[PDB]
Amino acid sequence: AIGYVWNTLYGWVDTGTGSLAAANLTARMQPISHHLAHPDTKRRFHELVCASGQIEHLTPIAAVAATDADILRAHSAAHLENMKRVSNLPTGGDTGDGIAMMGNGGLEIARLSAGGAVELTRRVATGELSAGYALVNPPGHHAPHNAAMGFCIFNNTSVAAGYARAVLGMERVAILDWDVHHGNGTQDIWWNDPSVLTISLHQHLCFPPDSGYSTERGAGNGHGYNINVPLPPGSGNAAYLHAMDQVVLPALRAYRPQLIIVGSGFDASMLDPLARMMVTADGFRQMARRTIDCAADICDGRIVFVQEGGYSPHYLPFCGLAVIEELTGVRSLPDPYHEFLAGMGGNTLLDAERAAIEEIVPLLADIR
Amino acid sequence: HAIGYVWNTLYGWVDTGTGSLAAANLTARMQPISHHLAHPDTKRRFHELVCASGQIEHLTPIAAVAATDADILRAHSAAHLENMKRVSNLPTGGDTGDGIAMMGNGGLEIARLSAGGAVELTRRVATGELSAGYALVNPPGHHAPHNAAMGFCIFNNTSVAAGYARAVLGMERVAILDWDVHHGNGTQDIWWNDPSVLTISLHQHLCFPPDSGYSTERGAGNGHGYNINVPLPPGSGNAAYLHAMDQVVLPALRAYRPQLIIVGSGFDASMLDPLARMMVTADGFRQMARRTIDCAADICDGRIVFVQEGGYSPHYLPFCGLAVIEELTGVRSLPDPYHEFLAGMGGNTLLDAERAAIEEIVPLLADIR
Amino acid sequence: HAIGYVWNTLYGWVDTGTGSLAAANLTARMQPISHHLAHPDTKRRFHELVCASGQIEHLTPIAAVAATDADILRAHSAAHLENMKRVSNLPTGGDTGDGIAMMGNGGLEIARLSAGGAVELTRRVATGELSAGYALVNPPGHHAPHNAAMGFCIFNNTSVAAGYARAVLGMERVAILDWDVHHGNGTQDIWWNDPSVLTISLHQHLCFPPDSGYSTERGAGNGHGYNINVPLPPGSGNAAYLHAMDQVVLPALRAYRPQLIIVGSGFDASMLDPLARMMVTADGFRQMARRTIDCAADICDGRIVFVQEGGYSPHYLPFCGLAVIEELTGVRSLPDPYHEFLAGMGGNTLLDAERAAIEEIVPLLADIR
Amino acid sequence: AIGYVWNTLYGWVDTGTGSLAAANLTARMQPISHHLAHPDTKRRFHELVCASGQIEHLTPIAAVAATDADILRAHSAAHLENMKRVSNLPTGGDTGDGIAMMGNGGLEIARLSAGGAVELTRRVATGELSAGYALVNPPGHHAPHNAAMGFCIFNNTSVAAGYARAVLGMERVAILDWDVHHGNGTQDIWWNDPSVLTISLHQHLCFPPDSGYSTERGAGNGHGYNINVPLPPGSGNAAYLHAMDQVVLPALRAYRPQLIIVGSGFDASMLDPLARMMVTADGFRQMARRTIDCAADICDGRIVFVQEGGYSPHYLPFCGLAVIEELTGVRSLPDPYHEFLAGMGGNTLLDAERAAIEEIVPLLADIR
Ligand SMILES: O=C(CCCCCCC(O)(O)C(F)(F)F)Nc1ccccc1
Ligand SMILES: O=C(CCCCCCC(O)(O)C(F)(F)F)Nc1ccccc1
Ligand SMILES: O=C(CCCCCCC(O)(O)C(F)(F)F)Nc1ccccc1
Ligand SMILES: O=C(CCCCCCC(O)(O)C(F)(F)F)Nc1ccccc1
Ligand SMILES: [K+]
Ligand SMILES: [K+]
Ligand SMILES: [K+]
Ligand SMILES: [K+]
Ligand SMILES: [K+]
Ligand SMILES: [K+]
Ligand SMILES: [K+]
Ligand SMILES: [K+]
Ligand SMILES: [Zn+2]
Ligand SMILES: [Zn+2]
Ligand SMILES: [Zn+2]
Ligand SMILES: [Zn+2]
Repeated sequence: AIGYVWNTLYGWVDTGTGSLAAANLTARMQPISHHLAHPDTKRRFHELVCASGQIEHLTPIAAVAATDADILRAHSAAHLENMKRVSNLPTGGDTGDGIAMMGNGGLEIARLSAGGAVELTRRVATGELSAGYALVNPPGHHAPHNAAMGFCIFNNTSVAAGYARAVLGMERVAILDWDVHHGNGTQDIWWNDPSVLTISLHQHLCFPPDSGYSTERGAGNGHGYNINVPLPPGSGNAAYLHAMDQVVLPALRAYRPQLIIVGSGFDASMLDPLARMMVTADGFRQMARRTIDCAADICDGRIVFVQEGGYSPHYLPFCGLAVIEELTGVRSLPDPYHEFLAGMGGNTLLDAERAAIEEIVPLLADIR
Repeated sequence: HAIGYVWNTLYGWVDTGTGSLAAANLTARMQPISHHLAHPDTKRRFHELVCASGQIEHLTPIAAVAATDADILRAHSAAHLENMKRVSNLPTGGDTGDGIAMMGNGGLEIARLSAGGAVELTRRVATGELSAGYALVNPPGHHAPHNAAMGFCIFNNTSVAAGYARAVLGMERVAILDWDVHHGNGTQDIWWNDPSVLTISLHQHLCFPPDSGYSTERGAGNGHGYNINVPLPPGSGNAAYLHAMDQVVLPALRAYRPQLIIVGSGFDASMLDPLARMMVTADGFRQMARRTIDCAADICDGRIVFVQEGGYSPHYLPFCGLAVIEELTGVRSLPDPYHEFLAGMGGNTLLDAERAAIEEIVPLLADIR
Repeated sequence: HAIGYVWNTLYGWVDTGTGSLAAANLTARMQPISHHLAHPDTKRRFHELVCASGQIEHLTPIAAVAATDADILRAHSAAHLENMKRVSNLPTGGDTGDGIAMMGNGGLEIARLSAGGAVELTRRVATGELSAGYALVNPPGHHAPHNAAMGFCIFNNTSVAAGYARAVLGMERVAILDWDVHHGNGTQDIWWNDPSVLTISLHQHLCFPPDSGYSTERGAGNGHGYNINVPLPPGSGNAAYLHAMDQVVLPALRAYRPQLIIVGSGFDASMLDPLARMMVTADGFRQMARRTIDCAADICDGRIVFVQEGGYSPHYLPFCGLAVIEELTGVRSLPDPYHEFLAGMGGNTLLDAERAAIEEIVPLLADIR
Repeated sequence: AIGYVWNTLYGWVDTGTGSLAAANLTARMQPISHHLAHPDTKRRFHELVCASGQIEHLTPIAAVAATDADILRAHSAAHLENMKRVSNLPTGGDTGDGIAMMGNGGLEIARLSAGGAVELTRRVATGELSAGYALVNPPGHHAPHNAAMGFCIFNNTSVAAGYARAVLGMERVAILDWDVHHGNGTQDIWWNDPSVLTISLHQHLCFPPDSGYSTERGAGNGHGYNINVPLPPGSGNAAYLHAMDQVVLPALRAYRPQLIIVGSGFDASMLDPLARMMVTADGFRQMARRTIDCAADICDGRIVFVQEGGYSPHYLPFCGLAVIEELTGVRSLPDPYHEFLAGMGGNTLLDAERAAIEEIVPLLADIR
């Protein structure tokens, strides 16, 4: 039984009238209808899940708002209180860093996003469901313990892992983040903690600018339980699948988590504006198949996918649908971009890609 | 014969936000939307049609020049100007006063260019360099009274232009004719006590503002008799508007003998506008413009300046505006492609209630000395 | 008490092209635009508000089932059905007949789901599984006559539903009440000779179609007297619409004693609609729905099915639709955030011309046997 | 004196309701407001030229519709007649290959696009202007002699080169195409002809799928007078500037054209969805500066830029503005994305990038 979370308000996140930062007349950044992170991209994924007929093979799960207690398992009280404050401003406002704003009442949506991840986690962990996909928005993985960053208000996968640890009593949880940007927030939250293995595959130095190096390995008892796999621009299906086979799956098998949470972004796709990677829907399909099969082998199938980034309203729906189909086992729609993208490359493992991945292999032995 | 035309790229860059009218609001469940009712694309589509139709070849482009503080202070209070500076300097922009309409960051630059476009065109018509013109400005003006912003308006563009004509050009009498479908309350307020600017507003009765635009609002002191409101009922169309022109507006202008006529030219009385219930077609606006231009020829050596006010149909407004431009250039080269569709809907018969609304104003003409 | 609700994702995927009303056309200088007047976002925003408001929790979701050829042929000719198959099979889609409205490629799938959503809801209300419901379908129906598509409509959804109630459920009398602001010419045509479906249309006089909807259009043969048009003047608001309900519509339904009432529920009579000139507010639609639901309770065991027709304000339509949903669920949990803004504009006084238009229809009630 | 062409109708090109191909319900490709190639991207470039104040330093040049005779210098009569036919269809239609459609009356815009390139070429070549930028749409470089392809109806730069050859009597013209996709159309048109040197820098096998190899060198008298520089995905400023210095500028100096036409796309930008390259506005600035200075040295400054592709409505305006500023010499606006993008990389010449460029150096000796 496969759970699926969508909430209407995920599609109502107010991203403003700028492109990335706000529109700014002095800088001559003209207003635009769709910010890069506009919610339509993820809503189109949801609408494809429905229109394709996948929804008939899924068990819809209503999001339940994350409580203050839920949020405080991942974040500081000061951060939570600041998000309450900003959300109460009549226009919304600056969430801290001056780039990403939050719209008025936006905390309601941020709680439903974290809460959708928690609710799905609860149902999968207790055995009500075998697995699922939480198509949440706003995203999570850049928000560290004490701040919002990178379009993220709360770290949804960390709120879910915190819940699995504290409420469900799991001793080991893994978060695998294949969003193309470094999961700095998740890395920060669990830095000193070996009970949550944090893995991030990402384009090297894409975002944030100063993080995601292979030398960032945790601290204290957590040393060895953070794994970064920075990959070069232009990496495609061959690099990603080699990273899965050489690093990710062996790390999960070594760690023996009781639950795998996937921070599932699709911004590594061939058509994404916010990175330079070459993954196709078939690549994401294979990544999901491998991870689901790994869960079947090591943690009784307990795997929860939670939406992170992705910025192609054209193509992201088909990348997401491929993952859904691997969960349901019903493979009923082709990728209509397949012919167009398959000739572009990414399907050969380049020497620089291989080398980037091999850098991480000696770190596997420190996962006890 | 030389017809001025003002468009500035930044008129198309006004940031109207992500709400419909007020801001988006999650608790109220007002979902964000790409195009606010007042989004600048409507007016930009008008500009683009002026160009694509070939009308631009018959126009003399006139660059907007930013309105100075001194220009603005002829229509507005120092406190209002300072408040607009303050709001424009806020990092996200903010509330211009009424709680509904926001102004984006640095937006004062565009407000100055909008008012300044009206001033520049007025200057160049009044000297005789140009015979007439159209200033396709944004943001609009006619709701902003002396001491505030209101109704999407930051500065009262036509009043800044009239103030310039009075103080800098020394004209003794100026008329502002406002056929935007909403009451020109701002213009009325600014010149309330002043007989040297005749203010006329045709509008849908109580459309916006809610408490405003009655025929009993006639000015005060020396200005008593030099404000004329013509409130019309919902559903009024070409017949009503042309009867109002013939019975009230043109006689008022002839009685007053302005040295310059400024037209607050909105197209929100159109048959397809969401923000009013009127039935005017492009041919109606054409006839309104022709009548007014011919009146200017008769009484003030042709000195007429059109200044864009409202209008909210991105589909149809361009053709209403193009009709007015064609009356200025005398080059009538494109049909209204909506003509057949709209002509059958009505508005072309003068209804008794429409006639009566207009006749209410006729006895006030005698007080225009 | 169980209230059915139909939404299908594909209702939001109807491809309305890149024109405003007709296609974009370069020679005519009709610039392309992102949102056609009839773009599906308007109705999708209604659905999203039903969900976000929490109304969805009080509704029983009912899946659309594609209308079969047999379902469609109860309302339409075989030639019409075959033509829609043909057009839907063209690689880009194409002209559905009138030259204005296009249908996108594969669009027949959505037309079948739209009609089928109405049928499914009708079936489940008529059995007593549900007490009532709202089918938020798209594309709309009421302009499509027996032999053609027209006015954005491919199949006449409410007539497909009525045909099902008559032929499959064996109901002897069905009523279709159409308060979309445009004349239900299609529905009128289909049931013209047939007294077993009472067809009532309230509409702005001659809004669309242009030659249609007069009070003299009363049916023919055995159907004479079982079509009722109530043309209303531009500018009519809540007072007119509620007077029409009380003087004409409700008495007609009580005289006829239908076994099921189907409401063609458009919201294009709203105060903010671009495609008509009426002044109805969400509170007006609320009162219209309440009256009709209470009438159904009195005369046909509550069997009432609402089926979405038109409406073109993405800003305001959601709140008009939500008011109707709240009358069905009895859960009144969200204000209309436009109430203050619109309440001052008028429409709340019954004008003499509005009263007279309605009184024209009262003598026709006696012919409903 | 710097010429600048914009025509309102360049912004009115009807790209439909699909993403790339048409919307298609059976494939579950949901309609969308903005096709990848929607004209707003280029219109935003024009509006920035105006709002930045660059327009005050430019001489606006009205487009003049390309005549049949103009078009026939680059294309077959059958192609021209087919475009007339498709343009006359009530909805427009299929321009030949089934992917890119042309809207009704669209031939008018295609003539104004080619004609804008011709008119600017005429004024620069005759000495009325020193240089200029024709911000045209639809684009040109994929249209070969006998067909439309890749959003291109007519090959604008080839129509302009044909005019320079036949009407102005220039013996040698060069077309340098730095659009990220291979200029297959331009390559095809001048394949057998040494009097037009055709150079294309591009992402290897991005589009079209089967072309742009270094082995495509022309034929007959034209052998040696087509130069392809395929570059790997992820190439940025360092690779592009190395290609300019090692291949492009030496090729131009060897050839001694009497006019340089630049097919100026910005789809190699860091934020483009339709390629995987890493060029920033400063990169395009340096490319333009180098090419303009080369023209000053070898052909009395006669250089004409003609817009090709580019698909970031956010960033393309700033890339285009950088080129305009190099033409006017007035450098009055910062790139507001500079900090955000500068940390992402592309500024180091990688071994695979260097090698790709060095593959072309031995071909320079065959340019006589
Ligand atoms: O703002 C940014 C880039 C933001 C990119 C966010 C990606 C978010 C995400 O997809 O991973 C996800 F979280 F949505 F998943 N950088 C700056 C800003 C200022 C100065 C330097 C760099
Ligand atoms: O906000 C509005 C409606 C605003 C309509 C502005 C029309 C502007 C204009 O076209 O005339 C022009 F100025 F642009 F020209 N009403 C309220 C708000 C609160 C309470 C009651 C009514
Ligand atoms: O095309 C139109 C107007 C179309 C308006 C359709 C309204 C559709 C609807 O809301 O009722 C509903 F069906 F969607 F519900 N008129 C012409 C065209 C040619 C000649 C004269 C008039
Ligand atoms: O349609 C495409 C990709 C089109 C990309 C066009 C780029 C155009 C351009 O920017 O260079 C410029 F010309 F605009 F400049 N490929 C297919 C389609 C079907 C099957 C395989 C591949
Ligand atoms: K850890
Ligand atoms: K990651
Ligand atoms: K006055
Ligand atoms: K007015
Ligand atoms: K009947
Ligand atoms: K009706
Ligand atoms: K050649
Ligand atoms: K190229
Ligand atoms: Zn990301
Ligand atoms: Zn107005
Ligand atoms: Zn309607
Ligand atoms: Zn390109």
